[PDB]
Amino acid sequence: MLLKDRVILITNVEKFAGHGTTRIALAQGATVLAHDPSFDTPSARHKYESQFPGAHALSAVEPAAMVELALKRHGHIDALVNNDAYPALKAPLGEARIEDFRDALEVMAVAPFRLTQLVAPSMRKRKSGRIVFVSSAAPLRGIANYAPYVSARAAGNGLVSSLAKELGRDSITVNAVGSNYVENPDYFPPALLANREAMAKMTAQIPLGRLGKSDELGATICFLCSDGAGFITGHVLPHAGGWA
Amino acid sequence: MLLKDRVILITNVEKFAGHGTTRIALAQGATVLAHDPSFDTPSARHKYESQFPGAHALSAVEPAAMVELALKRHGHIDALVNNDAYPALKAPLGEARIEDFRDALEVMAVAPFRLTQLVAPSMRKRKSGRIVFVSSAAPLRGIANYAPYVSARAAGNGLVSSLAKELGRDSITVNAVGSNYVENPDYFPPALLANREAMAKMTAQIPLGRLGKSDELGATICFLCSDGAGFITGHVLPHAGGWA
Amino acid sequence: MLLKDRVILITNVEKFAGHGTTRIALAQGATVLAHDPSFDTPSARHKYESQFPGAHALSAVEPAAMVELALKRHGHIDALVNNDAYPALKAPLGEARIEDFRDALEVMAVAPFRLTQLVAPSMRKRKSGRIVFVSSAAPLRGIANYAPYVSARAAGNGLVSSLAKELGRDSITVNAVGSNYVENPDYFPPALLANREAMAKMTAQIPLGRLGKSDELGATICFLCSDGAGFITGHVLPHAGGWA
Amino acid sequence: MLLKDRVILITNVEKFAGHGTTRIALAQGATVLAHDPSFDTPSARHKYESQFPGAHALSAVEPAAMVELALKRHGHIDALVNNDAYPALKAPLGEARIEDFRDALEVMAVAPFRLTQLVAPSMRKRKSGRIVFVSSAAPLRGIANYAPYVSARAAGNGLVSSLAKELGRDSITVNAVGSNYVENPDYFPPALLANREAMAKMTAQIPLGRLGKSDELGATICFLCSDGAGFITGHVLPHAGGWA
Repeated sequence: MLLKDRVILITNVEKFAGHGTTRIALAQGATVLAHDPSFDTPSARHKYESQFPGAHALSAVEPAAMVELALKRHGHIDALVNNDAYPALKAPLGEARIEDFRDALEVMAVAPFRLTQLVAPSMRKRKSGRIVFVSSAAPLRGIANYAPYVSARAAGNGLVSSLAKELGRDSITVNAVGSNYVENPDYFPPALLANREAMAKMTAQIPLGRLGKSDELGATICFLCSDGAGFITGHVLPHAGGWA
Repeated sequence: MLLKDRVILITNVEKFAGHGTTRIALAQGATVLAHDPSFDTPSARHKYESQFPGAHALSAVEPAAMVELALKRHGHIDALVNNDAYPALKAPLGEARIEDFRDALEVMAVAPFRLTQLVAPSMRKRKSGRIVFVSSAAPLRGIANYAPYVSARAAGNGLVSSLAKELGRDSITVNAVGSNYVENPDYFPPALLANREAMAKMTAQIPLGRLGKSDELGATICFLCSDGAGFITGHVLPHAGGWA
Repeated sequence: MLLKDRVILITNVEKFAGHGTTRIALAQGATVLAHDPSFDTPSARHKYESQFPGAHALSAVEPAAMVELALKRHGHIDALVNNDAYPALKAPLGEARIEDFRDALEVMAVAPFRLTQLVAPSMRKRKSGRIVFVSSAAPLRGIANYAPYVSARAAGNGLVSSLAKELGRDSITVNAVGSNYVENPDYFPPALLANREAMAKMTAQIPLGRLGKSDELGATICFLCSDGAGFITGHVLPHAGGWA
Repeated sequence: MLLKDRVILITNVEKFAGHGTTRIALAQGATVLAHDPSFDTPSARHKYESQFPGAHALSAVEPAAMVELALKRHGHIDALVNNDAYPALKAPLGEARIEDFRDALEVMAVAPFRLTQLVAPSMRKRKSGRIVFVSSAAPLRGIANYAPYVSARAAGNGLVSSLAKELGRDSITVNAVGSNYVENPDYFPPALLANREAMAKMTAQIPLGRLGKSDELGATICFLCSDGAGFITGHVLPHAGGWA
């Protein structure tokens, strides 16, 4: 049980890496606490909890209230998984909307920074913790016509080494996983997986020649939450089949 | 004359790398057009122009009007130097203000993206151009207690490879210079240079053992504007004495 | 059991990351096969096997014979851990010996390439495998007066993305772990750990403020050997407490 | 004249970036001294000198003698351009010859290190200098079936930040230019340029959609030799049309 007795809070669990991460963390023995904007609704909480028995859906959805509630459940949080996702909008220079660029930055850089400000103080008092940004490999290569999206992922990735330095003396590590080409609801959803021509083009440009599994991304994030990853910090770990 | 007959537009010329860049571009034969928020004022225009004879201070200060005016002067712009600077505020997690994080992103990522959207179309029609972001090396190492600043510089740097891809078929290059420890009014001003103890600590952590000259940063930016740098694109060039 | 039923071959097991890796791999359920130049001697084999019950010390020490023997034991190898270490000799330009530079390259780049050439064909036929170079973070920052050492580690790291591409279609991943400041017999041995002044200087320059454990390096390597790391390839994972 | 009164020594001038660099350095006012293995022959010296009037072909071909002679010509060397090239042999794991891997490392890492050991002491005494490795972008992406070549270029690149640190206090900078897809006799020769199908495949994978000019590589190297690049050190500058 690699995460035996670790309390992991995963944000926006209905998006991006939430399910993979919940699934693996539970299989590795974690206590999982999950936030989602939908979790003010009992039926959404019930559906998550019935799919992932042992995971707890938090009924507070706003940041400060959600953290206070997460902390009340067991008294502490061992790892924060900041699972943040805004749509990658096709946005050539000539059509890109500045308001969408600001919204991408809000979701992918300002919001996870806020959550870190809320959770970090409890970790410091413990002298232990893990903060994992679930992010994108895209800034490592760049993507024509998606520069606002890539730039906002870069802003996210660009918190990591500074926060690592700032929290490292309290033994808390800070890392990101730079995902790409992983089956997920935000970027590689089922409709895309069923487009044979899209898939042929995509997999021809990945060294492993396939898309990644949400369980692979989950296992990566889980590994960075574990005790065994305690000497890794400040890092953005590419998880894109060799594409970066 | 490495920039003989090149029209270079430098933004926010009273900040950061503006003066170094003006000075070297003129010495290398360029026609320099300069924007600054102060340039709605005749005396500010007159002071710039008297310090840098041959440089033209543009009297429009808002982006769209400033670009239209810059373009009217000679009919074209060969290089855009996006010279963007917001204060690096000491901002530990516990004190950082979210509104300052948003403002940093506005100044250092959204504003230069906007300016690029305004200038790029004229270059495309020419099939030639240069876009240089004047940015920071800080994201290459990270800085404790300045993560909002570093993250916003990372967002800036994170436009570069995506825009390079998007504009490369029209032969326009897109690069950034990742400055640090360069004498300049924003980050390394005279007051700091006169603090002997600050300077001893700073230069002990730079491999070249000294701060950089605004003429060195200017010469770097000028080089990326030149014809000889036409096969360099998508790159963030560290200019920090070996610190990154 | 994250490595349940995986056959892991670890080279030069008496050096560098061998013991940490053996220890964690066994705790995670692996079958461990170990090479060492000392293992032509029965007593050395007996000492390893008594310290790590369930690990098998191979009695062939030369590459081709050692691989043929490793493969005979169970019929296959799921992961190769190329655990390679040559001394980091203090070698300023003026004193560096060219023959030592060649020897460093032999040990840290040519030898692991050879071992990969020997093991890879068996993996290809299976369409599964893992190759992990145990390497150094030093090339990510550079070190004055040790450039031959750093350069040879860079050569090692510089196999990874090319081999990843070459073997990725057969689903085999290729990665490196860029260690530094990890308690180990080659670079951070007990004598160094007992030098209070050395330790104070070292830990002042690591963000986590401490040296890493051989179990942390072992757990990292084990993670890259696991099924859960199947979408990570071509990567050099820094494992140096934030130092890179 | 950006390199007015600078003495530049370019090695192996008949290969790779030699001609581009000679041509631009002379146009920018440099005094060029050139080494080549062919320059023990008067007619080869005469042919270089007649093609590049003002450049001096050195008649000593072995390292120590060649340096002593270069230094005698004017008393000093302001910049060393280590222009090193060994063939990129197609070498899948199953066919790669270990002796060719060693030879690649000899030519691309050990030889330029040797030349640096020979030239550096004269610079230190002056407190000024420039060392530029002419290298490859290939390690920044990796190339299937060429891993020995890529690895040896990585070893080369892997000298740069360590030597930069070691020589930076004497104000000497050390950088590399990571070329790829530049017309040159070693890697992109005329025969390749005339293969329409090869060229279509190559340029489809470069963001600028074309090969680079030997004058562009030369201008890059010249820029790093100049006074204006005095705050750049420890860097590997990609020069590959956006490919890295």
